[PDB]
Amino acid sequence: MNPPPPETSNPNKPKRQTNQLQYLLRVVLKTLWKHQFAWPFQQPVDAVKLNLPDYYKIIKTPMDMGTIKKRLENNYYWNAQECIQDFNTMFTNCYIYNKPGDDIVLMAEALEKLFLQKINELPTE
Ligand SMILES: CCn1c(=O)cc(SCC(=O)N2CC[NH+](C3CCCCC3)CC2)c2ccccc21
Ligand code: NA
Ligand code: NA
Repeated sequence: MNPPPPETSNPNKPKRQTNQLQYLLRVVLKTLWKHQFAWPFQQPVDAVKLNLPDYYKIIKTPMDMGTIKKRLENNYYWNAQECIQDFNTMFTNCYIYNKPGDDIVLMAEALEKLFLQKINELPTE
C-alpha cells in the first residue's frame, strides 16, 4: 500500500514569493524535469506498481520532483532553502533505499550534480 502523498498546499503555513523560489521553479526544476533521467523522480514512488513493497517501510519522509513542482506552483514555500531541502530529501531517499551502482542511483547522481550546478548561483532578493 502507498501512503498519502506529501501535501502540496497548507493554508496555515506561511508563504511568500521570492526571486530565488521563482528561479527554482522557472530555471532549476524545469531544467531537471527535461533531463533524460528525470522520469523516476517526477511523481511519488508507487510501491505497488513498481513492486517495491518495502519502500515506505524504509523511507519515512518521501519526496519527489512532482511534489516539489506543485509546491512551487502553489506558492507553498517560505524561502528557497525549504525547497532545496525537499530536493536533498528526494536524493537522499534514493541513496538510502538503493545501492551504489544501481541504475536508479546513477540517475539520481546525474540529477544531483546538475542540481548543484544550477543552485550554485541564485538571484538576489
Ligand atoms: C527514486 C525512486 N525509485 C527508487 O528508489 C527505486 C526504483 S527501482 C528499485 C528496484 O528496482 N529494486 C529495489 C528493491 N528490490 C527488492 C524489492 C522487493 C523487496 C526487496 C528489495 C527490487 C529491485 C525506482 C524505480 C522507478 C521509479 C522510482 C524508483
Ligand atoms: Na542504500
Ligand atoms: Na544558477
